[PDB]
Amino acid sequence: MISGSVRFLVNLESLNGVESIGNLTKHRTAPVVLKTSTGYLVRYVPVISGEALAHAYQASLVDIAKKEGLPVGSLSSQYEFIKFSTDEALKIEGIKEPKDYNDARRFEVEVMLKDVIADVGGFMYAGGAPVRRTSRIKLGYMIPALRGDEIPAQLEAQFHVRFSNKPVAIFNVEVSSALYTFSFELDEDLIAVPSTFGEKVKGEEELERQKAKRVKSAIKALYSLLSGNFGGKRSRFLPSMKLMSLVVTKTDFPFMPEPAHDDDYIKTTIMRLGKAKGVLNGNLAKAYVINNEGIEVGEGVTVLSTVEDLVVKLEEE
Amino acid sequence: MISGSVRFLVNLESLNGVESIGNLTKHRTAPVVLKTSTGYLVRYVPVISGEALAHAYQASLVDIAKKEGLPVGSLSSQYEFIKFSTDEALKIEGIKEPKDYNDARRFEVEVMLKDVIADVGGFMYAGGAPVRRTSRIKLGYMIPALRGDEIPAQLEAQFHVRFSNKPVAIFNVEVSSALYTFSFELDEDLIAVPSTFGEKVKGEEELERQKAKRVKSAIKALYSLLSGNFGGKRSRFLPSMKLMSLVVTKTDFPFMPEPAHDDDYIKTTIMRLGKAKGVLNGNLAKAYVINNEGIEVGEGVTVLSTVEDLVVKLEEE
Amino acid sequence: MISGSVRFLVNLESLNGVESIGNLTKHRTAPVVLKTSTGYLVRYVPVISGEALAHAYQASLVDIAKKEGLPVGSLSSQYEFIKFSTDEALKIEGIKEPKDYNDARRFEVEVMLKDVIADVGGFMYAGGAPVRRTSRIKLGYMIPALRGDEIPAQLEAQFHVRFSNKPVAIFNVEVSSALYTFSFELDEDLIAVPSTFGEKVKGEEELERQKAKRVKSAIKALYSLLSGNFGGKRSRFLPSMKLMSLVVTKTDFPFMPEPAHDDDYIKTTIMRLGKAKGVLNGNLAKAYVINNEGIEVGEGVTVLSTVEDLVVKLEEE
RNA sequence: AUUGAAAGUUCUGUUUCGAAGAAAACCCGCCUCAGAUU
DNA sequence: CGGGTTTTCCT
Repeated sequence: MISGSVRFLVNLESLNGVESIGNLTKHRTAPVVLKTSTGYLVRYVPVISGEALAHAYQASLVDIAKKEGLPVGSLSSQYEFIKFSTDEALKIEGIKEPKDYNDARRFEVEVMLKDVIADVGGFMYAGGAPVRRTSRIKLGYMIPALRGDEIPAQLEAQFHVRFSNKPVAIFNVEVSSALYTFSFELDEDLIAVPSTFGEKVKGEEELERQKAKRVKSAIKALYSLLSGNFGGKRSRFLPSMKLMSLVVTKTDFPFMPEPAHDDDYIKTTIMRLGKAKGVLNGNLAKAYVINNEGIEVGEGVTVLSTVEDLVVKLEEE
Repeated sequence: MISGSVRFLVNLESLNGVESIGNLTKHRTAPVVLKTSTGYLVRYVPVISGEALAHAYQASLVDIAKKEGLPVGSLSSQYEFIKFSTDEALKIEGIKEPKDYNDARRFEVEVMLKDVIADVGGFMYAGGAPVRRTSRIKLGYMIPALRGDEIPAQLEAQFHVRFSNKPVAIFNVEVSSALYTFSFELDEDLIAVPSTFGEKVKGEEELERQKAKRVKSAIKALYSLLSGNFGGKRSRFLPSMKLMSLVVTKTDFPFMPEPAHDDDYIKTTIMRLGKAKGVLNGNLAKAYVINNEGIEVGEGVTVLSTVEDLVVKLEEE
Repeated sequence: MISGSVRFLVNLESLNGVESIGNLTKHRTAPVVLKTSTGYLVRYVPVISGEALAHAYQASLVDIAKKEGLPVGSLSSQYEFIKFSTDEALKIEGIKEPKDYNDARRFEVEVMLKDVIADVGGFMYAGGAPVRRTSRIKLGYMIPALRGDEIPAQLEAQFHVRFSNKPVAIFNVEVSSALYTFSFELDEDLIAVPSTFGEKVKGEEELERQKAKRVKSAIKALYSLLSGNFGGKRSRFLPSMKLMSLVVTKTDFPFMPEPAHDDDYIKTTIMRLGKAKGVLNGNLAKAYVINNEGIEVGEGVTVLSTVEDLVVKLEEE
């Protein structure tokens, strides 16, 4: 598994939208529970959903897969991740629906040999014999850091006009500025492995041949998420992003680093990693840290400089 | 016995679901009675059921048991905890049904020598001669703390879309933020001990040999629950969790610590533990405390740092 | 005598159940008559029966009696309180049935020297010469407080599923939250004393020797009820309990404190206790109060902190 | 002080044991607060 | 302006 926590600083941003009222376009907001010296309070803060990040990741994965020669589905070749949900998609791609429970494994292998996206990002088919496949990359909402007593975020509305020589043309757009945080998880030990229980079916040899390439592509795809190629309204509201802190852990057992809420979340996660490897009888535990804000790190930890170095190191091992 | 009270802080969460209405996925809610300065009131608040936690605990126990060589049932090798309820499971596993009341102990031992899950988590078989085994781990609903006059919890709905080039695609998801509390109990003095009354039956020597490993594995399995690996919808709604306060008590007599609703529940439970050991003629009483919010603790109390240290200490003693 | 009134606050609870309909398990409910400013009304409210409390008390008594060396019956050693009702129990234990009326005292003493449970909780034998022994501890149904115009209680239904890989598994459970109240009475002056009139029978000397230990054990057994170890479905629906108010009175004459329905029920019972001792020519009247909700108490009343102190004080006197 | 006067249908018992609403999905594609003044 | 929840279980 590869687990990570990342902290970003974003200014003058509008990357996720919600239903509009009047001539105003609104930014997504959510309630958060925060702890101050006086107790616990409830606040409303701008957020960014995780499905936009999932879409960006899967689009980059499609690009890399088509570049490197891996198979890509017909519908997903165009950036429409309906996958194989409805029967219309099955008809377009040309895959017979499963007949019974015993036939499920064949259908899963057939779908899994045509589109890498269905293999990595999971899918669901509903019918007489529904077939499920959980995603191999897990994301979450992007929240500003709940540090201290004051939330380091702000939201406002802005005024815009459309010029016309014959007036008979005014709209408002919400803009936010915050210090976002988020964490991610990716289990590369289950890529290119069937999930439905059953007997062996012809075609798994090709999967075993392509396993290494699929894992390499899946690990490569994370560069988009770690770089900042996500969100909408990028044509006229291009944001100003800057990485601040990053922790990545590679292990052989389940593990979850601390959220990027406290100023000291790198020392704690490394100590916890050592103790967890000791207690769970693991055999591999490595840590990589990127720091640009000069906070406490610890001892005996590899320190990197950019994200390309981290991607290369993750690929090599 | 091992009895514990734990306090968590969760933000932007959807971990337990219930039946859906329209295009809206709903979060579990329950009524709670709360005391304010003006009297008593009834409120509707999001909660998380205990059966999700039980499933997470049993899945982790399956993983550890397979890793350490302890026997695991065939159906329970797959993460499907029907245990030995119906006749189909008995036919699959290959165990003869009990004949009379006198044969109940043999059936319990045979079931108990094949699946550790049936041993630790209890089971039921209904028929001509019913057989019961109560669970050795007990859990409860996860509730936000009912401190003060305002409940520190909030629930809202969010708007999501599925993109398509040929419109002919909209759903809503309920998201919560709360300060959750829950308590648990695990009696390790009865693990690998038959429950049905009767005579001695061949095969108990193997259970006596495996008792130590079974107890060790059961104690290890709590790390998943104390870490935060439970609940659904984790692929796109990965939650942000953080521990705040934990009290764990090891005794030789029945005891129940205070619920984590009042800010002073560590001092009270320690005083009660001392007096209860005095009054019930016990011979062992230990307490461990993890504090990360700076609330009153007391004197002469072991203070830990993480949960791995607690797990190691519980294993060693 | 020892007479008490106790107020509890329970949330997300399912402790007593009744017949099931379909896939729904129901909670016991009863009608109550309540007085409001508009007159008198009838309502349906969840309750907890008294026999569950009696079972919990007797189980704790069995545990303590076995620990302290007092005799315990063969059938009651396993938690099955058939006592000595039917002839099969007599045959299993090995006690001859009474012959005539004059032999009743012999049978009562013989049964009373073998099981402390029969002595404290009473018993009944039906036959040619019926034998009765009234219980020495008296309990009642657990009702929520009937204060004001609104009953502080709520009941709802919850949805649960069982997972399976081959659909062919859905149930509902009723869950309640309320402010319960209950009162109890225990006359320790009749413990280890035969009740059937007759002549002296050999074996009463042993009862006189064991009277002190039997009284001590009977008083100690109240800790379970005052702590909260009762009810079913504790494996997955562990409740969140918290004491709020308790009044316990020790007297030499019959007396009954006020029910815990009004906010002022501690001052009233103390005034009534003083006047009743004045009028009935008593010689002992002590009161103990546990207060955690800041209601009116009075003057010249012993104030405790926990329940263990109360149990110790009851034992010492 | 009345077809009245005298009468406990009373004692003893858990509705218990076990079971993830779970898997898949961008609200997004275009728009100037602009012209005149010590 | 187009688009507004899909199955498989109900002791």
